[PDB]
Amino acid sequence: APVQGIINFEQKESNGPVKVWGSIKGLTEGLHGFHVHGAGGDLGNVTADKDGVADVSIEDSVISLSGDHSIIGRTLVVHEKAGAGAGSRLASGVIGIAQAGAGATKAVAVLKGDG
Repeated sequence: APVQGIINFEQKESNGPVKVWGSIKGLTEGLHGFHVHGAGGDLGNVTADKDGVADVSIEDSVISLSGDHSIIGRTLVVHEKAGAGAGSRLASGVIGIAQAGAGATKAVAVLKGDG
């Protein structure tokens, strides 16, 4: 699709905070809803510039890469429609494991839309 991105997740310790970073390209200029599908995975909004590129760099302590609240295998979603509220046009990708063990974990979501 036009909308593409790579988002990385990193966690040092079981309950420790999760670093989320990467970039999403092919977006319309403005704010885009950004979250893990389902409960307990709101990652706020990402801002796409005039080139349609949104650089992402956040830390969140609600999400995790281990335990029952683990986002591993869940779907990461960005709303292609700018601005808050609902939207059915999504770029998305499953959060996959990159590295794991002993305590530390890394994951990657490849975001792809349609167009």
